[PDB]
Amino acid sequence: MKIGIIGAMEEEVTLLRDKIDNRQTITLGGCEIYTGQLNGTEVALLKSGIGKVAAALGATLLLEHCKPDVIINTGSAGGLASTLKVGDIVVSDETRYHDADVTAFGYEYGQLPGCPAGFKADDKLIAAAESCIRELNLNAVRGLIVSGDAFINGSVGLAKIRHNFPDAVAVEMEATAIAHVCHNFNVPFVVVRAISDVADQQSHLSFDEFLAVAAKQSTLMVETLVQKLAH
Amino acid sequence: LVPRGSHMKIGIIGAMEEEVTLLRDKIDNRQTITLGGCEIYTGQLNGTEVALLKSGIGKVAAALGATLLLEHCKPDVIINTGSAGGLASTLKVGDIVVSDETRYHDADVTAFGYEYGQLPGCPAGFKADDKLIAAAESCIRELNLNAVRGLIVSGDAFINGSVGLAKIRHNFPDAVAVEMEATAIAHVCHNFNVPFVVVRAISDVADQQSHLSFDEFLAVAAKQSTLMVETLVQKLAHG
Ligand SMILES: Nc1ncnc2c(CN3C[C@H](CSCCOCCO)[C@@H](O)C3)c[nH]c12
Ligand SMILES: Nc1ncnc2c(CN3C[C@H](CSCCOCCO)[C@@H](O)C3)c[nH]c12
Repeated sequence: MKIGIIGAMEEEVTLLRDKIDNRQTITLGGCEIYTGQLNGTEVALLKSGIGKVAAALGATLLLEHCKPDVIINTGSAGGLASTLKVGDIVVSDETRYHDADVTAFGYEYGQLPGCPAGFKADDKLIAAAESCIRELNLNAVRGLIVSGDAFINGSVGLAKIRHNFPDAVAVEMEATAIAHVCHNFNVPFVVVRAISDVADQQSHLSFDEFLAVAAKQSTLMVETLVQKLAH
Repeated sequence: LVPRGSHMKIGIIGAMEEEVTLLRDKIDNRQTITLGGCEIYTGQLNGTEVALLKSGIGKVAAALGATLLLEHCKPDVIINTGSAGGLASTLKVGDIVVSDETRYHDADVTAFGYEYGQLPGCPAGFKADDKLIAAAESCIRELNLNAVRGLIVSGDAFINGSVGLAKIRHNFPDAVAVEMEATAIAHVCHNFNVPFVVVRAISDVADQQSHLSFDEFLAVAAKQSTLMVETLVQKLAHG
């Protein structure tokens, strides 16, 4: 069993990286991949950099070089669901691009030609993540997570998402891209992220203040999930 | 340009069947591999080793495709071919556009001070390789085609007039064309330090008629971009 884990930023992967035993590092395509064992379980941890293309590049490299059985996307997120506070957990049941528009040719809003309109997360990974949430006593919401190449900061950017995707529970910049690569390679995928801000006009300030907390809570989740999936 | 292996190997990327089909047909001793939803066709085009990839549409599809092409085929350079929406007023359907630079028109991390279109960790724009631009300009002249060289912008939207077009023109007044893949491939190429250029042809002018124009003139754009790419591959490999 080899678990793939992808995060965008140094702050989002640094805690997991430290826990890796027999840590070997691969540097390529502007990405770093840390391989070794996390509490006995073989893992490959990718630091991808930010945005859709960075994530797609990273995911493709991870899949080709390390051949993980599943991928977990971790990190921060902007919370959309009203019951989410900073530090709470979001789990994807589905991912969609909020910034894709080929509606001129009759595709669904968010849907790219040749792709499904959304990417369903793996049911077994979701069930496992829910068990982790219960074990860790955390507040969490499971639902649609939407991705774009924008940091959402209130105003019209936020309103447009809430309008087009009223059931979206969180927004970020990589998950859907990773879900797309995984789809094309038939690899099970789940997003397990923690809230750093609520994507409003103070989101940049909240992000700066609470990125560390979001990394700590998503790390707790991911460490627990790795262990549950090994068994 | 110095070949990495024995001889020069040219990577070519197109999104759509219509954009790659003419080039594919010209490849000698062609072999096909399928992976990650992408098809790669390898062989010789007029004696020059090429690897042609059909990526599918949009930023992620192109990024995944470009990564696979680099990893599996190790090309010395990449040319992105296909159609585009023309923004410069002098462009007509069939005309050529060459990138001197690419930017994302839909990337916005301005809340943290980044330039509009710039993603953190990237330059605000990706400059295309000078040698590839110069060879493309030489081909344009020899074939006596009308062409514009400039900023090409990419995003995950098909531009069709109204506010979508107005926003691009406002944010990128120097942009000469718009499409959905080129900047993604440039970004991948940047990270791997591989020379890149866009050589596309105009299918529409991204206005309220662009869906109708695109459908009628996709074939013409494929034809002219193919003509350019074929000519460029020859120029790159043989002086
Ligand atoms: N409000 C928000 N909008 C979009 N994405 C996010 C996120 C998730 N990610 C965090 C990060 C925000 S952009 C980085 C800003 O820091 C620049 C220093 O590198 C991207 O990888 C997306 C948290 N809040 C968000
Ligand atoms: N007006 C435009 N906006 C964005 N991109 C393009 C392009 C470039 N490509 C053409 C293609 C259009 S989206 C697929 C539409 O399929 C309709 C089937 O004929 C994308 O790969 C981008 C030409 N005109 C454009």
